[PDB]
Amino acid sequence: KVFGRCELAAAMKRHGLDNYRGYSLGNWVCAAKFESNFNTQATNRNTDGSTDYGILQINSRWWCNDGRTPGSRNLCNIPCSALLSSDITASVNCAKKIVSDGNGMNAWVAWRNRCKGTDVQAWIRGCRL
Ligand SMILES: [Cl-]
Repeated sequence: KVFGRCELAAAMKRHGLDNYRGYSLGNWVCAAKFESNFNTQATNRNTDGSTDYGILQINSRWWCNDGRTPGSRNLCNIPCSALLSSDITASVNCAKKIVSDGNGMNAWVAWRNRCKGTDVQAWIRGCRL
């Protein structure tokens, strides 16, 4: 599924991401935009042979099992294919574990390079939330 900006903001707000560990909704929408272009079906292969999955590009090296990342952890205890669903529940619940692991949203390279220190509330402007 390819989300609209406000559609995704509303879905993330309903799943409890607005101000989760102090990150306003704008931060999550901005990260999703640059990670996946709001496409739940986004996959990208890393140099290490790991693969990034879904709207928040969650990595198979640490977070999910794709059956092809040797020696990897499955710290969200899900198949990576669960992260490609039109329902963002699995992506959001895993993201909550990631952002809680000590480095906050710095875990998302596109958030650090394209969202951090910007006016992120611009991403939820005009939305009915
Ligand atoms: Cl933090």
